[PDB]
Amino acid sequence: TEIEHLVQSVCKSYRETCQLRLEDLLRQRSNIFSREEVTGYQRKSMWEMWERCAHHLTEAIQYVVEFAKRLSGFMELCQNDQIVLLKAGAMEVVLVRMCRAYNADNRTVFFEGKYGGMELFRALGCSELISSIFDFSHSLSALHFSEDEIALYTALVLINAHRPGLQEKRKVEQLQYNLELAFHHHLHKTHRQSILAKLPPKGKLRSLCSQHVERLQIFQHLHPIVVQAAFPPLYKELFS
Ligand SMILES: O=C(O)c1ccc(-c2nn(C(=O)c3c(Cl)cccc3C(F)(F)F)c3ccccc23)cc1
Ligand SMILES: CC(C)CCC[C@](C)(O)[C@H]1CC[C@H]2[C@@H]3CC=C4C[C@@H](O)CC[C@]4(C)[C@H]3CC[C@@]21C
Repeated sequence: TEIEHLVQSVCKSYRETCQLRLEDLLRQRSNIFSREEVTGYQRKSMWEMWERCAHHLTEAIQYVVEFAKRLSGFMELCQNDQIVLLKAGAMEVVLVRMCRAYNADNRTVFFEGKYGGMELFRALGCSELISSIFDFSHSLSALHFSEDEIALYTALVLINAHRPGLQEKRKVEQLQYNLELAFHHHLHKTHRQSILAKLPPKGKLRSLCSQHVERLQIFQHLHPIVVQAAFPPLYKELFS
């Protein structure tokens, strides 16, 4: 029963920190940016679009930081390992969470109140990277992740004892094994083990995420935003 409590605890932590409600996102799908509104975004300076997207991305990260802080055992890890896992994993989770806000039928994402395609972001001059991010969401879309599946999967994205730099590797392994059992137990209970063979290769998410964060650090270097840090040790690593 300790595992069934873990399943419930992870799904609750996700429910409290998912940022956008799935029902709102599904019902808002017919609300799509017009030709004119899309041109309004394309005409904004790179630096204004950077400011908008940087702040949306930091805020999304902060919801993932909160999600992690409510996973059982995460806070009992030493602070160095908290940073290690979140630095490597929190943006991976944001990229996974994107698929809920992404409509595969027209290849649009929910952005500032409406759905728009990737050409909304033309002014940023990162079409290849942004296209990669949209492609990743598109492939995740085919799984039709339930809310509980995405809760358990993104927990496992964070709690990964293979991250370089961990000090108490055994403690992370214990949490990881419990979450893996929780995930696999729940998939069996719901007759959804078929998604296992369809999850993305682990190297794919890490590769895409490194390219994403790389571009973000280049913008941040040219045009630094600042936010009130949720997790200052983690913040002061990437922004300072
Ligand atoms: O509130 C905080 O404590 C906090 C808030 C955000 C992060 C965090 N930002 N980030 C970025 O890539 C980022 C973003 Cl999203 C926007 C602008 C600039 C950046 C950059 F400078 F780091 F490149 C991350 C990547 C991976 C993991 C955690 C984070 C960390 C901590
Ligand atoms: C600086 C550039 C790399 C900007 C990247 C452009 C993207 C890929 O075009 C970004 C811009 C804003 C991002 C979104 C900001 C916030 C959210 C809410 C979160 O719950 C899911 C991800 C989601 C929906 C993000 C998905 C990726 C987006 C939609």
